[PDB]
Amino acid sequence: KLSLQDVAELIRARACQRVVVMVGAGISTPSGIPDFRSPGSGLYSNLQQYDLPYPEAIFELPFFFHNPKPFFTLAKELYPGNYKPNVTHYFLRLLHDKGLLLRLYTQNIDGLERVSGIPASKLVEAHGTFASATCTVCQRPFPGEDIRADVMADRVPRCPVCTGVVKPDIVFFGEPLPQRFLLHVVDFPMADLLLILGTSLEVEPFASLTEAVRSSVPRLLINRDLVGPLAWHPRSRDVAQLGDVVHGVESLVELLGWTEEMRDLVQRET
Ligand SMILES: NC(=O)c1ccc[n+]([C@@H]2O[C@H](COP(=O)([O-])OP(=O)(O)OC[C@H]3O[C@@H](n4cnc5c(N)ncnc54)[C@H](O)[C@@H]3O)[C@@H](O)[C@H]2O)c1
Ligand SMILES: NC(=O)[C@H]1CCCc2c1[nH]c1ccc(Cl)cc21
Ligand SMILES: [Cl-]
Ligand code: NA
Ligand SMILES: [Zn+2]
Repeated sequence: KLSLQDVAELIRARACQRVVVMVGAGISTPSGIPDFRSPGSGLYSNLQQYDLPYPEAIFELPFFFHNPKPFFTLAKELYPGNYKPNVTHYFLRLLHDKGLLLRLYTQNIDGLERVSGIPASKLVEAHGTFASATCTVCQRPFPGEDIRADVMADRVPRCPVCTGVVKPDIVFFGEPLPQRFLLHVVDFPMADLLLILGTSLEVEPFASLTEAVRSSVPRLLINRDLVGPLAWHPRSRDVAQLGDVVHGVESLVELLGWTEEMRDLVQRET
């Protein structure tokens, strides 16, 4: 059984030099963006105002074509620009500064990973981004910023060529995975450490990427709960730090001896 302390030692020793990271919506709850499924505050449990057939419909395409307003209203509330990265993001940014980060796979659309200053080449935005948009009819692409004013003004963005609804390049249920997701085949066999933070590991194939690392590779889960292959297909070098993601990240940072470097980092960036 490995401990959090053993992981920290591996990193300090550079026995782990190619960290791959998987994150989800739990890493952004501390920044004021709800996750999908936590009781009370989870997105799926507060969508009454939108009078949907069921909660998941607000991120499905066929509902979107029937009525795009509910999604765009929610998207106004979620639109990037003023939310800030938290310590979870800055710790990942610190892995990259210290040359330890192979790749950061994210399910979030909030953009906070980039905002924390991790360069785009190290990121795989597995569920897309607000940075670009696409006409849902004629497939003409647009910079995402060209729909921001419409969104902020409660209007449905329309294509100036064809008048079709223009949608940010967020991956809706059952839409195609983006092309950068295809990097998983190259990254996962090279990982020598896997960190998973703030995700329920419910969606496939994303969740399965946890099994795609070599079985000798330690998998460290920082999350409220024990989830996915860490719960159902455990391996002998798995470590779980359960509880608040920020407290978990801080504990790790302390064992690593990075407390003052983080403080200094979070100061400069903020
Ligand atoms: N393209 C897609 O697959 C698509 C499209 C639309 C929606 N979704 C949604 O994506 C979801 C999967 O996303 P996810 O894993 O990013 O989010 P989630 O909300 O399913 O999981 C969040 C995890 O973080 C934990 N958590 C939340 N805040 C935390 C905190 N402060 N500290 C510690 N733990 C915390 C929760 O317990 C949970 O395990 C699916 O359930 C689906 O509804 C996916
Ligand atoms: N923090 C996030 O970015 C999360 C939580 C806010 C809504 C959201 C997130 N991920 C998503 C993936 C796809 C779609 Cl359609 C929406 C989301
Ligand atoms: Cl599983
Ligand atoms: Na799986
Ligand atoms: Zn068009």
